[PDB]
Amino acid sequence: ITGTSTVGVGRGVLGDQKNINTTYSTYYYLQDNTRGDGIFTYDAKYRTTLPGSLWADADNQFFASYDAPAVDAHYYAGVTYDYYKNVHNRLSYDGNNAAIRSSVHYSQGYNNAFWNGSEMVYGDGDGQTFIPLSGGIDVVAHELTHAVTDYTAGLIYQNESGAINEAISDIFGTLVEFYANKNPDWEIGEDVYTPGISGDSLRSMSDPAKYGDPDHYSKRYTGTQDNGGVHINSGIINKAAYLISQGGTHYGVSVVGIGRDKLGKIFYRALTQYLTPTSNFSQLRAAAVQSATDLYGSTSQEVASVKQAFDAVGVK
Ligand SMILES: [Ca+2]
Ligand SMILES: [Ca+2]
Ligand SMILES: [Ca+2]
Ligand SMILES: [Ca+2]
Ligand SMILES: [Zn+2]
Repeated sequence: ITGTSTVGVGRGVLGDQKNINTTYSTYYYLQDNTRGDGIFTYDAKYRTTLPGSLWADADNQFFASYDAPAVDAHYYAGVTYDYYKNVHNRLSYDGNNAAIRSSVHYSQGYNNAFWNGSEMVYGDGDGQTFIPLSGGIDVVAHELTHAVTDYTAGLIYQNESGAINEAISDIFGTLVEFYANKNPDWEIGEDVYTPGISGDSLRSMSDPAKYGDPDHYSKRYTGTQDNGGVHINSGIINKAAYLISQGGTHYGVSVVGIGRDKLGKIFYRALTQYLTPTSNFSQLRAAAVQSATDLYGSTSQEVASVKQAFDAVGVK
């Protein structure tokens, strides 16, 4: 929309109050002109026709419960944009400020959120398994990171390359949650998953086996479901990333942690300079080792901890 930039106020999915960048032109729209070529949030109105209509509001205050998922999709897309810009100098997902579009209220009782090749899509959940999925900052950042991966490595969405794809999104989703300091942890989707149960999540990076995923290459899923286990075998890489950052002893192999900032830098370089569409876990190890070598030198602790962490999860 052509109009005047302004700032509105609203409440997110979890009842927190936040300010959001909006655009005024008769109505107030969820259009943030301050980032790149814009952040645009649409209402799918409980259907599956996308994108639906650009969110319009009459008084620039977004406190209705119907508004909450849009507040958070809009706001958290902005925080994710800021993370990539400020920490990795990457301007939007294509590296040239492409506009970021999201649609909320997609379908009815839809327990998922996804990047569809051109935009983010968020279900409202069924109220028991999930609450509106844009309330999870890691969920939002996980899905927008698929857009980054599509424009850089192009990891295909199946088997080991698909599991790397998934793990990269869980890694950057987590790092965005730490960057915003929004009650951070190494779990995925705990803020919106099962509202009646405390302390669980969809996946854990510090201990993937807590929810049934493998934490070692010998335990990998080798069947055909979930596109060859893209959301299951990502646990092996997630555990490795957790060890690189936090350190630990896993199956008797001790890893000295190098922190989240170095983890983000090493995986960001591997993703954008050495991974290809069909990379497997073994190639990811080489990419991460070379990336750390590039950045810190071949005899550094950082390279040592990358190799130790892949050793600990059985990936050579
Ligand atoms: Ca209003
Ligand atoms: Ca958290
Ligand atoms: Ca989390
Ligand atoms: Ca829960
Ligand atoms: Zn994903």
